[PDB]
Amino acid sequence: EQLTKCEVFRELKDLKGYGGVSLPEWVCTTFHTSGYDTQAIVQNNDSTEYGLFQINNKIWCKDDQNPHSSNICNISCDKFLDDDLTDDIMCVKKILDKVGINYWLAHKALCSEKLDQWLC
Ligand SMILES: [La+3]
Repeated sequence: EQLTKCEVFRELKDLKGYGGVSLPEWVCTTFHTSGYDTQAIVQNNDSTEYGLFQINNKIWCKDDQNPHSSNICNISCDKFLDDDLTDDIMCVKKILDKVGINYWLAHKALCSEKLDQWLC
């Protein structure tokens, strides 16, 4: 499920300001993270990351690969592969509360400058 820049901008409104992250930062960060693909999956050895925000199955969500996940967002990872970003955003806030925006490696490098390019 491929979102446009403006759909992402609108669908992430409830993350505006959280941990000091601006909406243009969130649009920029999800672009570099998932290419606005809500069905995005990436694996690194025994780790899998799910959805627009690429939330991992070691700490944040449970799945069949890692049923012993810390599951801190108390959710099945497959809930991050649907079109509705409500529970994705609830989990992102818990990640921000516990680890911060640096969870998203793309953020510090690619999403500090010309943030005005990420407005709808
Ligand atoms: La969802």
